[PDB]
Amino acid sequence: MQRIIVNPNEPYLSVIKKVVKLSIPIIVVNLLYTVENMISMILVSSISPSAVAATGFSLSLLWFIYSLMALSYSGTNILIAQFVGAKKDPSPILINGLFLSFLISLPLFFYGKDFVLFLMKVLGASETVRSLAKEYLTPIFWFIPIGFLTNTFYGAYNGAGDTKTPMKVAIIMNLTHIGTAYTLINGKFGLPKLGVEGAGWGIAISEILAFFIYTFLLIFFKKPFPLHLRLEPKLLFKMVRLGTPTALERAITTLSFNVFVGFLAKFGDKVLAAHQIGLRIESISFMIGFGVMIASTTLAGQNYGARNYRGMVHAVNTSAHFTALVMSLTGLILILFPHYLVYPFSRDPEVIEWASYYLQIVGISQPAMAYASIYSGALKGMGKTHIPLFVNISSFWLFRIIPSYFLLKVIHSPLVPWGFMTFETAVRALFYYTVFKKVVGKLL
Amino acid sequence: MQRIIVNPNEPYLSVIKKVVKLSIPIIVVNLLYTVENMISMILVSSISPSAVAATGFSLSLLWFIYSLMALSYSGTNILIAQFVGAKKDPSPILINGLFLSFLISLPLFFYGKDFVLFLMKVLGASETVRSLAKEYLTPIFWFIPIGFLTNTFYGAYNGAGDTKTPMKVAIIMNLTHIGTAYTLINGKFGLPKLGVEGAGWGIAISEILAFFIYTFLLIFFKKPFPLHLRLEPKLLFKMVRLGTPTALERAITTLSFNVFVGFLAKFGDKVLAAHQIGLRIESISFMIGFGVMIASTTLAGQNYGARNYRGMVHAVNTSAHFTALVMSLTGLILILFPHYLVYPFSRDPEVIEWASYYLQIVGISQPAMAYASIYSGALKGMGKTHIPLFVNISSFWLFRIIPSYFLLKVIHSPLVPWGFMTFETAVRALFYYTVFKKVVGKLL
Ligand SMILES: CCCCCCCC/C=C/CCCCCCCC(=O)OC[C@H](O)CO
Ligand SMILES: CCCCCCCC/C=C/CCCCCCCC(=O)OC[C@H](O)CO
Ligand SMILES: CCCCCCCC/C=C/CCCCCCCC(=O)OC[C@H](O)CO
Ligand SMILES: CCCCCCCC/C=C/CCCCCCCC(=O)OC[C@H](O)CO
Ligand SMILES: CCCCCCCC/C=C/CCCCCCCC(=O)OC[C@H](O)CO
Ligand SMILES: CCCCCCCC/C=C/CCCCCCCC(=O)OC[C@H](O)CO
Ligand SMILES: CCCCCCCC/C=C\CCCCCCCC(=O)OC[C@H](O)CO
Repeated sequence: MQRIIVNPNEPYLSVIKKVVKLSIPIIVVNLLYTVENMISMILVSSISPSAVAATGFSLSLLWFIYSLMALSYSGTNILIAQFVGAKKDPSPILINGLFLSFLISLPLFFYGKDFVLFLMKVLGASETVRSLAKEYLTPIFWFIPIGFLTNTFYGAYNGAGDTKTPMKVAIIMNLTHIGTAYTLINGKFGLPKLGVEGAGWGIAISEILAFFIYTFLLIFFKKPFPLHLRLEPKLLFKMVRLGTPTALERAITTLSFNVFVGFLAKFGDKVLAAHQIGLRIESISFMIGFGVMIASTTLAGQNYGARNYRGMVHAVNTSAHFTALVMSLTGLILILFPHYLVYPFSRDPEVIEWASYYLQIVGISQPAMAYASIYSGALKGMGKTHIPLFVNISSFWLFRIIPSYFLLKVIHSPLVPWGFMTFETAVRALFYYTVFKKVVGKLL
Repeated sequence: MQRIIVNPNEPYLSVIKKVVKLSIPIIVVNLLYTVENMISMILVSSISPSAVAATGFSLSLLWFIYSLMALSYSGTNILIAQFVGAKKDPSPILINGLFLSFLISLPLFFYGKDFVLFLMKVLGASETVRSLAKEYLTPIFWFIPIGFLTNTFYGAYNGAGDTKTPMKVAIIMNLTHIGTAYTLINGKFGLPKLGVEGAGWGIAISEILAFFIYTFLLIFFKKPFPLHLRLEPKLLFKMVRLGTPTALERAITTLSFNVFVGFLAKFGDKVLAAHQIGLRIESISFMIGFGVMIASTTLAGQNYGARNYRGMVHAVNTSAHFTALVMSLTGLILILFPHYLVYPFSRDPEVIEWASYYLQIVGISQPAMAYASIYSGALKGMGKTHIPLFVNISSFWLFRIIPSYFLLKVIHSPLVPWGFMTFETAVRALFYYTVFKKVVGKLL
């Protein structure tokens, strides 16, 4: 596999061309997932509001336990990028990462469903909503090892620098997901109506199809890399070392976010609904920085593996400036046109005003988020996965949650947590920039 | 601080003398914790069975969230042993480890109680039991940062090789704990009866006293090391890197153990009660291997930091064989006298029969546990904290839980999970030994 080297004095537009080629397929992958989940929500709402509640609770808890996938994703992803940059054969990384992903899926396969329903009992779901959720989750947990394996293929491609092939798989996966769920929920074309169980099968069947395509490309075209059947315990242990802080950051971020949202829950259903609407609107801004973050791990990792440290820094700094310009635009749009963006979601005047204030406050923070996304990705590509764990969790609690806790005792307004959200985002970018300079300085 | 160097050709009895001098105070600390927890349970039983239920649920969930303490414990503990061995000034490690322990406590201080009660509203409690638990947990969470700080003092001593000073603090702490709870529960002297809240204050006040003693020794006698007020972000990040896998191993082990105990819950209350009785009996044998594990981290870390790799290996191998001899004896007691050990716990004939069968099955496994305990502690002292995470969790699921899941479909007997428990303990010892040889082999 050929590397994506960035030369220390490469012109700006030639670096961006490489960044955009990597980043656009990941942004597409992410936006297909957003569109699919929106369509899947409408399909389930054709059943009953208890069905919507069951899948709503299910998806949030599934998102939590999916933190585990970051372990096998990150270890495989980082090491393949570094090996490609060092001109080493990455085939051992691919096979051990897939086996590791399969292994860590097994506790979720054997007892993840009970754990989810257990953690659903807690949130105050009726036993009817939990009984529907158990039907929805049954096919999902039957094939959760397939989900782990396809997520690790995704990481192998991305680290290898071929983000287009997972985008191709994602297009087919997402049509299969929507077509299956639509067919099995409504019982279309002389097929039995399965209810929420049909929405679950849509996830399982699309994952099985993704896995078959990945495996077909592996056996017959040698994937990103040829298949070699040999486990290497030293690589398994290195992948665990790399991926464990990433899995932990995702799990702890979700818990921290639950705490923070509770601050808005105390303002009533309308402030809470506006926060959610503002979040899903803000996440089209999110996916851009998230895709270039993926791309930053590939670029940083490959150039780090090549010991091309000056070119690695050049790639990261150029990427960061470019993504901060793009998100200056998306942020400007959030500040200027919030009533247009909110309009498709609700018509409650009072909800429109809160969500619009949310979008405006956070739109200021979009360029900072771009900086945090890219420096985080660059540190992961260097193998420093414990650094985004420390930066993200310490920033979240010290500059967002705890200041909100104390000032909300004096100022009873949702603008308080929302204002600290944008303050913390700016602080966290400065934090990442500071640590990145010191890390790169020792490297140079 | 002087190092506990082990020379490569040191006579066996001179190595054991060093091991026993380190290990005995830790074993005392652990057994004082066992005696206190028993006395505290009897004090609460003077209130009501719902009070016992509230503290039982509380203590089990507290043990889970205490997984976090391992992050700051392990980072401070390991780096101090290595710095002492390398004859470097460990004062920076002590101060940043305390600050880090304070920091990671803060999310529990602000929302841990709700999380616990959230996580209790599930195990099948009740709003009466949960309302008592909330009274018990209120003083505990008010001073949870003090608990984190005292646990990190404990680790600094242990790594420095002075295990006697925390044993002294533990004696005073445990008397304070029992005297306070007894006073406040029974309303002794001129104090009002506070109910289960009085047991919570017993924890808080004794932790406060332990912290004051530690802090007094720091300021006036220079603790294990003098106080230097300067945070070092580079040390904080290394401590996070070291401690994160240990915290995650503890959290995941607890969850895995919950899955495994559920296999025995399906056999009824009497098979379940016998398993618990067998566990608390096995745990006086546990504390021996656990204390020598702490000592192994100190000995391995200091000799690793001294680059005295042959002496490090010699210390670990001598420690392992000696501890396996000691636990061969404790295991022989479990196999030979189970009805005597069970007698003080229950008089139900079927419970005595199951618990006795548990002790016999388990007694075989005691020398294997000693080997796993010591190799694990040695790998932690070398900074390889991700290895016990990988070895423990993979062994637990692949050789205990999953084989039990399948054979329980054919053989409906508690001997099945209990027999795989001893089988898995033996495999995990061989696993650790294999990994330890390859790690030290490269070192030599
Ligand atoms: C992973 C740590 C973050 C934890 C939470 C971050 C909150 C904001 C998330 C933005 C990502 C895109 C939003 C998608 C959120 C998916 C989780 C979820 O709520 O479940 C699906 C939901 O029901 C259907 O919108
Ligand atoms: C594999 C499909 C079955 C899973 C069901 C949908 C999963 C949502 C998308 C996950 C990867 C895409 C996110 C971009 C890759 C980031 C690294 C990763 O894959 O981790 C997953 C994430 O942390 C989890 O919370
Ligand atoms: C589980 C919760 C996660 C832990 C939350 C507690 C947070 C405490 C703060 C830590 C600061 C660490 C960030 C500082 C990073 C410094 C990295 C660095 O400077 O390294 C440069 C080096 O020269 C190149 O190799
Ligand atoms: C001194 C009071 C400290 C605050 C209250 C603690 C109570 C639990 C006892 C810990 C003794 C330490 C024995 C183990 C030595 C390692 C320290 C540790 O990490 O404890 C975390 C453990 O894994 C949890 O799940
Ligand atoms: C959630 C985590 C659960 C994981 C579930 C599957 C894990 C399977 C892997 C086992 C590898 C253990 C083998 C360790 C290999 C030895 C490491 C080594 O050789 O180290 C040499 C050198 O000293 C550098 O540290
Ligand atoms: C198979 C080879 C080793 C695999 C490596 C493991 C990967 C790490 C898994 C971590 C989460 C464990 C999830 C276990 C399922 C939920 C745990 C649980 O206990 O849920 C029940 C609840 O406690 C009722 O009280
Ligand atoms: C503050 C200083 C910054 C350093 C911070 C490092 C400590 C982070 C480590 C673990 C936090 C785990 C999160 C614990 C918070 C409780 C989570 C919770 O209560 O969530 C409720 C539940 O989600 C409702 O549905």
